[PDB]
Amino acid sequence: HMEFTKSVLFVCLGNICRSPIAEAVFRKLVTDQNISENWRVDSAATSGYEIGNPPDYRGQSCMKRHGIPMSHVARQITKEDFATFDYILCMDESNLRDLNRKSNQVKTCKAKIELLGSYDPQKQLIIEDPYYGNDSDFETVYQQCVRCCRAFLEKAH
Ligand SMILES: O=P(O)(O)Cc1ccccc1
Repeated sequence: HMEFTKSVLFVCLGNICRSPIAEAVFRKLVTDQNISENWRVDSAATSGYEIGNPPDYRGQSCMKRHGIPMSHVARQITKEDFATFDYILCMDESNLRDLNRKSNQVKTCKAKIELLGSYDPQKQLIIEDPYYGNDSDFETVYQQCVRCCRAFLEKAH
């Protein structure tokens, strides 16, 4: 059609709390703006710990509260992910180091690997792991993902 593709992979250690939240925050954003067709959106785990697992039910509750339904099956990052993705946006410092290790074990890294939290207007660098936190901690994570994802959509680093 002469009437009128980009990719982002959100990453944390397990792929059950934070990255699934970001992913569904970003998908909604592109979906509301009619541009989901132009975006490839996904999330993944540096580790194998959670493979096959749905998102954390505490984080799923936070998302239901905010209208945003999460359907994601935990998977571990692959070599292809680095070759196929434009951005790989991770939560914490230990994610980023682990991603960098991974990035030197592949031929082609098309991906910019970075902190999701480096798009924050409120300047909160790290999105911290709520695995041992509570619903306040999950709500804080969600809010951070909205800010960072909105800015990142606005225009990418
Ligand atoms: O999915 P996140 O946010 O990295 C937390 C997590 C969950 C399970 C195992 C390791 C880490």
